[PDB]
Amino acid sequence: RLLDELTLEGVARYMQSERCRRVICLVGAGISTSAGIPDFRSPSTGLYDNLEKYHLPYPEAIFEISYFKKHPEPFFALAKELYPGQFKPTICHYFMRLLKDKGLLLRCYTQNIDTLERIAGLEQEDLVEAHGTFYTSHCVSASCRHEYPLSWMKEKIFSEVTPKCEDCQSLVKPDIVFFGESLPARFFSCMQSDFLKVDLLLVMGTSLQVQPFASLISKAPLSTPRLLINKEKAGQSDPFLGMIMGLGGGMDFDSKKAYRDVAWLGECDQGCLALAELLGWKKELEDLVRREHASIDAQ
Ligand SMILES: Nc1ncnc2c1ncn2[C@@H]1O[C@H](COP(=O)(O)OP(=O)(O)OC[C@H]2O[C@H](O)[C@H](O)[C@@H]2O)[C@@H](O)[C@H]1O
Ligand SMILES: O=c1c(O)c(-c2ccc(O)c(O)c2)oc2cc(O)cc(O)c12
Ligand SMILES: [Zn+2]
Repeated sequence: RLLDELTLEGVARYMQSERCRRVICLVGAGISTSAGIPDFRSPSTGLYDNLEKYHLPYPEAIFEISYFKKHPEPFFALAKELYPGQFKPTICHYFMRLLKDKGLLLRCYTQNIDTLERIAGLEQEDLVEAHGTFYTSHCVSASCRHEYPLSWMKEKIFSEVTPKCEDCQSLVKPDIVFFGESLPARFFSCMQSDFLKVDLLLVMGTSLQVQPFASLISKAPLSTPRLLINKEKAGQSDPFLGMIMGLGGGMDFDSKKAYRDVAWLGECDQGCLALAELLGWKKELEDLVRREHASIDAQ
């Protein structure tokens, strides 16, 4: 067993050790709340509780490939409102940038498309955008698959014109991953390689409520420590009919057999602060936030 004790202090004791060379960051929507962007499943503030005006039979419809193909207007409506684009990466995003600078970051797997991992200074090679990107767009026909650049989507969304392939006249959507779609190839190729050599899973701002991304915690070695920094406990529950996770594929924080998994409950910003400090990196993180935020105001 690699953790001297199931607390934040014993994770930072582990990170200082020789034995901790390669960290995989698994992140979700809660790393981007403190920078102004609401998540999906939080009650009342979550996007899923704020789609009434589309009179959707249920909220996940707006990001489902079959609902989309029949009623594409709801989604295109949201996508403009989705992207004001005036958002700064949080403390939590820089912490991952620090991991990069410390030679500690094997990868960050993100469920977000708000692009703040990239604006925080992680590179395309440090990053798997698990759930796609707005950067490019494609025709939804499997035989055509025509690609259109950021501008071409941008210009049809604020036209208020439902985008349509020039070649086949089918719907064109941004390369965000909808329910029913494939995840990009980079996800599997990186996965099969990355999880063979991982020493710490750091899991931030996610409810682990979708597959395949919720599988990732089960892919690390049985002895790899797994720290959650989240408002609630995520990945830990009694089985039920319709659970998302595999049998015994989840976190064990609290049971008598618990050995390697730690939950820190609270703000993603403050945990990252409290780990940095333990690790003696407080000022270094604060200074890089202060600088990088000044640097954006000015550009
Ligand atoms: N500041 C905060 N600090 C810590 N945790 C936070 C904070 N704010 C929110 N949380 C927690 O952060 C978590 C947010 O969970 P969810 O909103 O489901 O986001 P996803 O990223 O998992 O959604 C995954 C996919 O589902 C979608 O369809 C798309 O396809 C997404 O890509 C909760 O447990 C919050 O308590
Ligand atoms: O909207 C849907 C939905 O909510 C559920 C579902 C999931 C878990 C549960 O516990 C439950 O009661 C329902 O399944 C679905 C299956 C589909 O093929 C299409 C859908 O649109 C839904
Ligand atoms: Zn086409």
